[PDB]
Amino acid sequence: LKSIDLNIEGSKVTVKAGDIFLEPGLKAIAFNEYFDTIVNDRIISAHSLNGTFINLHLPSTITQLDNHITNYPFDSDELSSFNKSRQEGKRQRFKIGTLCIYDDFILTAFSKFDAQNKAVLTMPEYLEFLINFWDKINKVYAQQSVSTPIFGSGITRIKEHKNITDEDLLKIMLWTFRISEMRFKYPAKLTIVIHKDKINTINLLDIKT
Amino acid sequence: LKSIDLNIEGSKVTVKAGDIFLEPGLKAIAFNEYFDTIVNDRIISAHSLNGTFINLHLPSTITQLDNHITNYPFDSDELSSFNKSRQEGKRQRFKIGTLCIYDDFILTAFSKFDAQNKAVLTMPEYLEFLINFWDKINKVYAQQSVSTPIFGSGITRIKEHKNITDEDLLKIMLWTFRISEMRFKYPAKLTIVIHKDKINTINLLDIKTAKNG
Ligand SMILES: Nc1ncnc2c1ncn2[C@@H]1O[C@H](COP(=O)(O)OP(=O)(O)OC[C@H]2O[C@@H](n3ccnc3)[C@H](O)[C@@H]2O)[C@@H](O)[C@H]1O
Ligand SMILES: Nc1ncnc2c1ncn2[C@@H]1O[C@H](COP(=O)(O)OP(=O)(O)OC[C@H]2O[C@@H](n3ccnc3)[C@H](O)[C@@H]2O)[C@@H](O)[C@H]1O
Repeated sequence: LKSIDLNIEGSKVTVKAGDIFLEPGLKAIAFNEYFDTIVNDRIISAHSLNGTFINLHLPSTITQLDNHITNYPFDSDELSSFNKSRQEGKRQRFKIGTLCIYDDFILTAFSKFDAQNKAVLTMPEYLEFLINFWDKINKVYAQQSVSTPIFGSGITRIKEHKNITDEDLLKIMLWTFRISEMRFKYPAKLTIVIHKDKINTINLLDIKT
Repeated sequence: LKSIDLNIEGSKVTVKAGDIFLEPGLKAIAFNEYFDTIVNDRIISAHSLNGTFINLHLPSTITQLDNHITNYPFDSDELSSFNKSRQEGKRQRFKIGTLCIYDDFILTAFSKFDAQNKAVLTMPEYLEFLINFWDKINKVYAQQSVSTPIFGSGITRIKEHKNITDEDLLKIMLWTFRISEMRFKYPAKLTIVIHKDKINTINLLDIKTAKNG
């Protein structure tokens, strides 16, 4: 599958097949509303990018990742509620779309956590995430390369849209980025990375044309 | 071009120039989070459709509209907070997208109210309104005609997007309607009405492309 370059209001967006961990430069990884780091059968799934990052791709150790999040200078505006009775995992919730920068990784609070489904969003929350994320990346990383996977196409359950396709999520990513970037003179330089294992599942012809 | 029919995932959506008040059938009108009805220089503007509705197009009187809202069977999950201290206007807030049906009008809680800016939304709240509104309309008014104006293209200030174009809001309406309707076997039959005075600011051929998402 050949990379495609889209002209979106003067700005180039690239959609390519590959492996997010091989991208040079900033790489976005979806964490949850707690920035959880425990990978097991109850909290973060090793089948997710959040889990694969922790298991196989950290800058150093889990301890150092935990300390980085604990000591990170979050704005007070980014703190949401505190979940005092949570029996396992972290307790501070963060507002959807919040970033935590760690070397060449943009960690972001993407899904909300639920015991049974682990990763849930409503469709309005999915759109809120995207606008908040794109607005932050276009402010802080103007004119810089940022690579992202297709948000929401893993284990996340988007309420009432359980079988939304990867292609439809990619289209939502593209028009929400267009909305965000239209108010910035110099947006981020976005690349969306489709996992090579899923390339023939995604019909890119709608996107390309 | 004054009118186009779009095939959005198997369902016809019409976009046309016209006057919402002449539509036969259900007509959506954007009210605010309180369903306010006072039209003056402080609360609802007569320049808005909310105001033109109240001033010129009610089923009967303002008193009967107020009673209708007061006695309406809202569900518990549609209530937001109560603004005990508000000095003018209604005090019960409703969740964005809440509907109040009144004869052939779908009144909906669209913008949030600010003393100074009067009508405000963030862009996430605008998208949440649209998804919530289309989901409600597609559930309750499946296979029925529903006409809407271009939401947000009047006096509403969408934070950080003060000059977003009517065409871009129309495309957002179409993209979000497609997302909503893709989960319903029989969606509402949507018509979006562009005011005859603004049709030349919208290229309906550009608009056709949004049927693909
Ligand atoms: N190397 C690689 N290169 C490029 N693409 C890759 C890839 N490997 C996989 N893909 C694909 O990328 C897309 C996104 O995958 P993710 O797994 O990020 O799913 P997503 O639904 O966005 O988020 C999951 C949410 O669940 C939370 N959670 C809760 C419990 N455990 C996790 C998380 O904290 C998060 O919030 C999918 O298409 C994956 O195949
Ligand atoms: N006959 C007609 N046929 C068809 N199109 C017509 C039309 N006449 C006007 N148009 C156009 O329709 C679009 C939408 O117009 P609206 O005025 O509804 O603007 P909107 O920004 O969506 O909402 C305003 C929000 O401010 C709140 N508010 C606060 C104080 N006063 C009001 C309200 O409660 C609401 O929440 C614009 O393009 C109008 O030209």
